[PDB]
Amino acid sequence: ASIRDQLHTIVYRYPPTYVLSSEEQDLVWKFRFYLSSHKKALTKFLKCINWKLEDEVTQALWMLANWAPMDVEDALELLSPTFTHPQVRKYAVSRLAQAPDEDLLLYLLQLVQALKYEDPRHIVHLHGCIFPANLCTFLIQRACTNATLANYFYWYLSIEVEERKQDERAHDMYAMVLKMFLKVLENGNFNLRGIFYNLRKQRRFIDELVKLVKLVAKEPGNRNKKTEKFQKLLAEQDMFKVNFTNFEPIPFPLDPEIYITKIVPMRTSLFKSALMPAKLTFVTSIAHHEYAAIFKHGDDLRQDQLILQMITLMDKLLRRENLDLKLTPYKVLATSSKHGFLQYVDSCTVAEVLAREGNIHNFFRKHHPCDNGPYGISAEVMDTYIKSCAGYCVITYLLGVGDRHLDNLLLTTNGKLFHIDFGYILGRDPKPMPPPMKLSKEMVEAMGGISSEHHHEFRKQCYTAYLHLRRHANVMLNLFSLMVDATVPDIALEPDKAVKKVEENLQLGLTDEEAVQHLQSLLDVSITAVMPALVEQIHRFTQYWR
Amino acid sequence: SIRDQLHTIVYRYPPTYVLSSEEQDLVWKFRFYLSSHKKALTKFLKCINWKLEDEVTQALWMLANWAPMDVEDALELLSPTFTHPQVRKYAVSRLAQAPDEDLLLYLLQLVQALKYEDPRHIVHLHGCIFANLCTFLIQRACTNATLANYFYWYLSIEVERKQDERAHDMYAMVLKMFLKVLENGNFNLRGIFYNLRKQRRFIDELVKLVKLVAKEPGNRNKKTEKFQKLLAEQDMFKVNFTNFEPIPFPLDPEIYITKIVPMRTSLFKSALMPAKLTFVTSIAHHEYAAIFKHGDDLRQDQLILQMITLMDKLLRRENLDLKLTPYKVLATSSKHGFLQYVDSCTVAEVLAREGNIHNFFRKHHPCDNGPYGISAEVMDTYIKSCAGYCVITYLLGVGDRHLDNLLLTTNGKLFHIDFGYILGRDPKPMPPPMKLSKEMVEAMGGISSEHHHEFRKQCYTAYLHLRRHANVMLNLFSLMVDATVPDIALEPDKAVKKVEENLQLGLTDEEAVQHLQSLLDVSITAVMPALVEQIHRFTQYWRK
Ligand SMILES: COc1ccc2c(nc(NC(=O)c3cccnc3)[n+]3cc[nH]c23)c1OC
Ligand SMILES: COc1ccc2c(nc(NC(=O)c3cccnc3)[n+]3cc[nH]c23)c1OC
Repeated sequence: ASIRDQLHTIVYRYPPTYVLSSEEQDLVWKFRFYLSSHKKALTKFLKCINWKLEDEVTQALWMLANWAPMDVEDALELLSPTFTHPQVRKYAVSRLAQAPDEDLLLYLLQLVQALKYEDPRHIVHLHGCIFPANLCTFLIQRACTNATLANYFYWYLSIEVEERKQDERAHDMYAMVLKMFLKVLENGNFNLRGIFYNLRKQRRFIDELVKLVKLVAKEPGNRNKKTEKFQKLLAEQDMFKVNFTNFEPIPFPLDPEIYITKIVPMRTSLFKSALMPAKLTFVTSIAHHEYAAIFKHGDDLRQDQLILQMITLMDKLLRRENLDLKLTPYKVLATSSKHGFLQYVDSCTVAEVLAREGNIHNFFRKHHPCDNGPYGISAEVMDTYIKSCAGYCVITYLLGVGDRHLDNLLLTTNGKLFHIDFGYILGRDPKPMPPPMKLSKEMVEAMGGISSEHHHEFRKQCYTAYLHLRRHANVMLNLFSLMVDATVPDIALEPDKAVKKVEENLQLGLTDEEAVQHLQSLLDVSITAVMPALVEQIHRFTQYWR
Repeated sequence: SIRDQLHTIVYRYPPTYVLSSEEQDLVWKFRFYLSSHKKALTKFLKCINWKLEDEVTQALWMLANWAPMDVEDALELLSPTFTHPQVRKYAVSRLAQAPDEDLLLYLLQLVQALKYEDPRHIVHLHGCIFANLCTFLIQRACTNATLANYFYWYLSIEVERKQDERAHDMYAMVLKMFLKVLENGNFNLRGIFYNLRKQRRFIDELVKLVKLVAKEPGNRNKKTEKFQKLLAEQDMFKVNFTNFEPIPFPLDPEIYITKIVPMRTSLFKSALMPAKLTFVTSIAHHEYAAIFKHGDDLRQDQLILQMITLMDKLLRRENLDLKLTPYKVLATSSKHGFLQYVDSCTVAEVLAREGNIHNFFRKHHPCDNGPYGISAEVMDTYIKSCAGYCVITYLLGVGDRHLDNLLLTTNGKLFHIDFGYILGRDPKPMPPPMKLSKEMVEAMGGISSEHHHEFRKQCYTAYLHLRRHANVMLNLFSLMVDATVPDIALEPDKAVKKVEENLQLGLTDEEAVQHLQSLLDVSITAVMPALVEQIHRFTQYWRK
């Protein structure tokens, strides 16, 4: 029938972590031979066969070789811990190889995590080959071809390697992977050797930077005294193995593409933030262009990088759809945990804006005034602000960010708001009862209250964003499937529910009409609870029945 | 082409529109051709009379040829907007085709519509007694006996500003003529006429007696005992109340009445006090109970009941039996009427009597396996009745709801009793947009309940259906502009405009549903004490 396939389009193309396929498995088994439709299909057939019969393997493997080729994102799942079979894993690696480098970088964090799942004997056989395509040989081969990839690959492995349970099994494995990668570069040729020297430079440079930060932390003083001490140390030359006011050009670790040269001491500040991170500036190799970054000594950033990848990727997904909310997905890396960098975007924390200029409208109006509309605020600015908001409420909801407040959100003079400091993930909040959506009175007034052409514009935008994201779920879920054993604090409290929790937020059961209605619901409770008048109005309604 | 869809939007959607005034006369080129469908016609007419001498002759040829009319268009054409005598003739030829039952519903508005010109038609007929509109109403009035009844009483309230004086004059001509055509008739007319006389004589007699129960001061009990002896004592009024000749009940013509029963009459708790009397039906010593109220003009309430009745019919033709109860109401004159009475307890009553609503349903219809010890279908009739009434209340902007206002039957239907406040008007400062007792929602089993989800689902679909049949209601209300209902009178112009916002026709259906959900959410949390406490904690969050 058509009803026969109608049952199948639902299964071929709905969730990638459902067990649900039970009797259904056999239905696919037979139509499978006739219609190996698309890449989407292959992921589903694989799930049922391998483990139970020794012979099934032979028939399915032949199907896979002929099958319409899997998409890189669907391929990720195969590297998951659920699929053991050595033959299918090789296939996934072949899919990755076909993908362009830009795509490889997004996932790289996941792939590094993926190493655990891939079998130990593959890692040791290679070690034997060097010292006295399987995935891991592959990651190294590619890391070497392209300099930026080498940089990221190195920094991810390095966080893993530094110093119990399963931790010994994985630390030992990663330690080994890194040693092999460094030995391949030391040996390679000009280009490979060249990569090796630049890493050496990055590594040496940070240690000196870290040494310096540690001296600043010791000397006692309020922030201002501490920052003055910081300015002086950088400008002290030959106190340090690297001399800051000038050095030899180093590929910035945060961005390999840009070299640095010097740092400018006067331009460096420290943040109000309770862990006291520097801003730094550098000049860089071309026409003394500034760059700044932050550099943070007190926390581990691994969790923050994961979320930023999550935001970075989501923005890409919507931009492909031609939905562009002006989100800022700033670069994080951590170095070895407890330090890291972050890209700095010029912005102002919301609370700063409110203390310094009465309300948000005044602030845009100051930077971008246009008498006519909408608020004497240049039209675009308003629009970009509306869009940035929609983008974040939906993105925050899916990732269950919590512990948001005025210190945590910022504005820009263009308009965008963005978030920062995702210390609390997947519904952990220090307060007993978060609102489902995280908006502020200050922010809603920015839109003009409930009927604004503008507020209506915002809700509409969230709905379309939510719907678009629901569609691209498979990619996000597999990426989380791969962070099970991640060593992100928020994930570790219950790793099993890590992926289960994002699925619930995604609300994949419901129809589109239903999904919007459900989301619509969350915004409303949150906005009513935020607005002073809306609560007065509800008290009045309670009063009506007396 | 692509104009094919944009065409169908002006056919199926817009109900009364300025929209595209330059575009009014541009649909014209492709208009001669797609005259093929019925609804098109109503829109066709809105544009052509706007210019002087010439379109006129060509458009009727278009009109006479046009795919024929649904009755609803016709309501639009009787209205004060379309002035042309042919189109009004046309509208009447449409009415002619409608079955009597339909004329019954629209009948109330039709009496009103006659209020629009031409006066010349009525004075010509006056010169003619001593199918234009009035002539039509009369002639059909005589055709049907139940119909004739309603017509008469509707006119009689109206004859009982400086332009309330001019139409009143017109109304008297129309009533008197009707009565004159009745005397002159063949047997059956005179039979109806005679009946109308009997009815009046009787009403005036009950009125004087009723006047004599209020004239006496004292306790509520003293006035009811007085009421029993007044009806008991034969022949002090020329109509004898413990027995008289078979009369067709004025409120409901089909039932015949012999007498009242005095021991059965009781008097209600309200400050201005309504009586509940039993009557006997001419047939089978069956009884019919009703209420007779002495205080106010009931024209407002009857309008709402027409509306309820109308809405139920549409939904039932949709096979949503929402289990509405639309009891019959008639105003005899301003300050007296009859209301069908339906056995029921008022919610507040049900609550003193039983802790909560389930106990009540549980006592009358218990089943051990039925959801909350009740027959599954009793709970269902309840959910559905609730749903209907939240939607209907909403479109109609009924305010003043409280627990003496909402009655409940032993069977489960919920219904609203009293309609002093319409189209938003409410004594209280802020109405909730939807009216739900805490007690009503606990009766569902809380926001948690499955039944509660069925409740909500029912409201959206009810709402969606009624939206589809907007045209019918909007025309009916357009004819109620100069109505004499207190709440249209305050803002006559804006009155019709208010129902039209409730329908929210601007919105596509996903949007419409959404909007409605919103109203329900507000109103429900407001009532629940735990949902409020939760809004409280969220408020607490940003604060710090
Ligand atoms: C004026 O204050 C800030 C301006 C820009 C900032 C900004 N902070 C940023 N990052 C953070 O301070 C941060 C802390 C902890 C974990 N993740 C991020 N950050 C990342 C990209 N742009 C910015 C400012 O401090 C409130
Ligand atoms: C328990 O008290 C009542 C039970 C049934 C009643 C009922 N009252 C009804 N009508 C009225 O009381 C009424 C007053 C003013 C305007 N419209 C209706 N009414 C309309 C149809 N069924 C019923 C009861 O009194 C509170």
